[PDB]
Amino acid sequence: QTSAVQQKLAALEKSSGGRLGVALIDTADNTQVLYRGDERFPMCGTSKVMAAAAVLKQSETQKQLLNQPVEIKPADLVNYNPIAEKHVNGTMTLAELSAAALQYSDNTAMNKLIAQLGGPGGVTAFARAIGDETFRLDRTEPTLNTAIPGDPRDTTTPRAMAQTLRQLTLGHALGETQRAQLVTWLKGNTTGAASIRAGLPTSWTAGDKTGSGDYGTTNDIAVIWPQGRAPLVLVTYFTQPQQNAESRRDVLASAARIIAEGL
Ligand SMILES: CO/N=C(\C(=O)N[C@@H]1C(=O)N2C(C(=O)O)=C(COC(C)=O)CS[C@H]12)c1csc(N)n1
Ligand SMILES: CO/N=C(\C(=O)N[C@@H]1C(=O)N2C(C(=O)O)=C(COC(C)=O)CS[C@H]12)c1csc(N)n1
Repeated sequence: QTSAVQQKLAALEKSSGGRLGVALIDTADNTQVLYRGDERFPMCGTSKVMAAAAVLKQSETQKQLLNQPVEIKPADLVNYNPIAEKHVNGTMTLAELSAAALQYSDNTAMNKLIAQLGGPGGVTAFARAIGDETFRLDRTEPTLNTAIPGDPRDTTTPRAMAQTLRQLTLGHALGETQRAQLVTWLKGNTTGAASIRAGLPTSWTAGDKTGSGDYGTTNDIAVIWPQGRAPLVLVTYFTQPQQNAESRRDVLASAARIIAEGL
């Protein structure tokens, strides 16, 4: 079948010139709205949530892990290091690296999270451990953001990512203290105002993690607390056919607005 919201998302996609994937979970009744919900999309920076969560999980059995210093060398710097660049020849704790990766989308910080987990496969193993059989991280930063059409590397589906984000932020995939830390980090994101959040009623609160890459790949995943109602989880992925396509955060905002209006 095809619902009204699904029809509106289809119209948005057609006018956009790209491919749109959406997954909503409304925890008020556990109902879902999917659009290309089982198609694979490049995650880009949205994968940073899985890496941070995996390190939080490790910290459950090490009350001091988040305070562990990690050396940042000049050679470690990649293509987007707004926080790490200030700490070259110094150190950052895993908590600092998690906050930098999530709230500033720092790619060098993400690489340190991946390294702590033993490589991209370590992040994938954590995803499997919490019931996500779809997610796959294959590369480090920044090549995990190449976003080449058809490439299965570093992809997931909207359905899978929404279910996992729910488990992490609203469920029991993490311990209570760790879940609160993850939510606090997401709510403090600095990069998300033009994406999902731009399509929501002003009064609503949210935590999100953006992603972007080649092929005008423009992503966002969010946990939303609408004013006076049970939280939602929303994933919006978008990618385009030309390598040099422009970013389209307005498409994500439009998708979120359609979703919000349809509740
Ligand atoms: C080889 O890697 N290529 C990247 C890339 O590093 N994407 C990563 C990603 O996701 N990040 C986000 C992100 O979270 O969206 C921002 C956020 O940007 C700002 C200013 O907030 C900065 S770029 C980084 C890329 C990005 S766009 C494009 N053509 N390529
Ligand atoms: C000359 O371009 N250099 C880029 C680059 O491709 N940036 C692109 C661009 O502008 N985009 C926008 C944008 O148009 O605003 C956003 C905004 O947020 C999202 C989600 O797209 C994310 S980055 C992407 C780059 C990537 S990493 C690095 N150090 N430089």
